[PDB]
Amino acid sequence: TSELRICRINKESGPCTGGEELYLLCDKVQKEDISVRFSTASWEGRGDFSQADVHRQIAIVFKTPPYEDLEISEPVTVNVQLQRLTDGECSEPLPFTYLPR
Amino acid sequence: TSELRICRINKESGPCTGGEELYLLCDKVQKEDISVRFSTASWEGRGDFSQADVHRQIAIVFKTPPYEDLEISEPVTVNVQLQRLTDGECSEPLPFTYLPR
Repeated sequence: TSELRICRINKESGPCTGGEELYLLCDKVQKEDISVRFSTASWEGRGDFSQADVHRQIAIVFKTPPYEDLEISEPVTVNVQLQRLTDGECSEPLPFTYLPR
Repeated sequence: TSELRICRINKESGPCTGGEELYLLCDKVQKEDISVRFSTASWEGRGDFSQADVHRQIAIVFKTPPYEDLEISEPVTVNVQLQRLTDGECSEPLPFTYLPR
């Protein structure tokens, strides 16, 4: 089906032990009629999650802005947050650290 | 504001050069009245993106299932896809590779 589409899995590697919590982004699905399946030609495994683990989210794709100082010899972790244009009200900050060249 | 909340940034590091495309997950926002802001006490930068870069998405949080063989000496990349319970129709596969212990 084309209706079901996974956009991505936050991580692409993990221990063969499993039990590792991850998240995947995808298109519309029904939390009551959906499941995740790991598999190979002769093996199949299922992701462990409930309906409460299926969240409606907004995703913003953007290119980072160059940092003020391009000659930094050490990492600089700055703030990143959403900000409304109209009233300029920001969200809580989330860290992102710029790396030297 | 508590209305605006970022759940996460796919990456937490990048070159100070900027221009690096990333994506961030967050709660409800208005694509016409929203913006991303990078900053420090005395500096501010803006994420580069348009309305077409704000997507409504579903995110599923789940724990990976242990792989069949826990004694693998080399990485095994298997398939991962959504599958409907009712009609068992799967989505295209996305790779995920199990790592040895």
